[PDB]
Amino acid sequence: MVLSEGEWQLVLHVWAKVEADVAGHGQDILIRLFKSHPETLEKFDRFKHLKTEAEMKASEDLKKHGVTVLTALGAILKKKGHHEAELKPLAQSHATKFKIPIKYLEFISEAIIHVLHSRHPGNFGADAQGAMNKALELFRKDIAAKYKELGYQG
Ligand code: HEM
Repeated sequence: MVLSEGEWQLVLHVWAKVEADVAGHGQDILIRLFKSHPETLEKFDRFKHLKTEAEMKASEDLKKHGVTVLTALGAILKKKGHHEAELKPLAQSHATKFKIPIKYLEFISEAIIHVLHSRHPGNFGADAQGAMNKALELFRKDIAAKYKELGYQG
């Protein structure tokens, strides 16, 4: 797939808002993922112990890891499709070290869209959401192909 420049503009416009509070969005997104799809929490030895939203919210390590996630994702989006180098080490660790199936990348993509829709309704209308979904679908497709080359494709 190929996004038009118009579609990237919509993606990066909303993302500029997200970057005003990377830690806060990171927390919201991972908490949404873990509440909506509790099975994903089991992939994180680091956080597996967290029982409630309240404990997740209070967790400093979890907040630090959401910054890491969104920083990495933000660097990929700003490449506007030219992300091969950024994707290689991410694919390798998530395929070989953590074993994260593509279905779980779908789940976090849904969590991202949910939080952006909640926090940025004015900059995340139907067209902006379609553009962000396309950018994330592009991301998942490219990571799936790399997974395959690496021997995983999960
Ligand atoms: C937008 C999707 C994602 C991005 C951009 C992302 C980014 C990252 C980054 C940058 C790291 C640290 C460096 C590395 O090991 O490569 C990381 C660690 C990790 N990721 Fe992801 N990730 C994503 C989705 C997921 C999902 C969906 C899961 C689990 C269901 C996951 C599980 C993990 C685990 C287990 C770690 C290690 C945590 C620790 O430090 O103990 N990731 N990810």
